[PDB]
Formats: sequence, structure tokens, C-alpha cells
Amino acid sequence: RDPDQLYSTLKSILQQVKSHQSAWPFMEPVKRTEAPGYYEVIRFPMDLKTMSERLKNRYYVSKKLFMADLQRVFTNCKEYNPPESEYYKCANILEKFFFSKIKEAGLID
Ligand SMILES: Cc1nn(CCO)c2c1C(=O)CCC2
Repeated sequence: RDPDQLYSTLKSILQQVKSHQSAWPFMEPVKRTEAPGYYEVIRFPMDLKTMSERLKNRYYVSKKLFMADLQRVFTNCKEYNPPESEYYKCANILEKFFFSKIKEAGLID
């Protein structure tokens, strides 16, 4: 299936991202109790557990929807955290990895 080809490609990419050594900050939703005013600043929170659910739920009917969510994970983090924080470092490392995988899968060419 053309839908099911997409699904496989996205699942492979998301799995690789989740397995990456720098994915650990992004594995679950930011906790309100740990991040003061995070949910006042960041309007569209996202994390890799929520993306896994969305994927299983057949939400990612296009590459664009998938890339927007995953990009939001990094840019939320970079907006909120200090530039030399461990979280910011992880976000940019993982983002580099993400762009290399989407290129390699021909999701952008
Ligand atoms: C703020 C903030 N605090 N925590 C830890 C609590 O969830 C995290 C953040 C992020 O911005 C992304 C990584 C995880």
C-alpha cells in the first residue's frame, strides 16, 4: 500500500530517532511540575511517545505532518532552554540525525 509504504518509512525513522543516544529528553511529555511556565510559552508541545501514538493511530497520512511534529520537538526545546544546556545540545544533535534520515529516505529531495 502507498499509505502502508509511508507508514513503514515513518516507523523506521521514528524508531531510529527514539533509539538514538540523544533522544532521552524527548521520550515523554515535558512535566508541568518540573518546568515553570513551560506550557504558557510552548503552545504546541510534542514528544516522541505522543508521536508513536499518533503514528500507530494512522494520523501521519503525509510526510509533512510527521516532519512538522518532529521538528516541533526540537524547536520547542530550543526556544525554552538555555543554549548551552544539555537539553539544547541533545536537540541539535538529534535534529542533525533527523535531517540526515529524512534525506536518506527521500522524504525531501
Ligand atoms: C523544560 C524541560 N524540562 N524537562 C524535564 C521535565 O520534563 C524537559 C524539558 C524540555 O524542554 C525537553 C526535554 C525534557
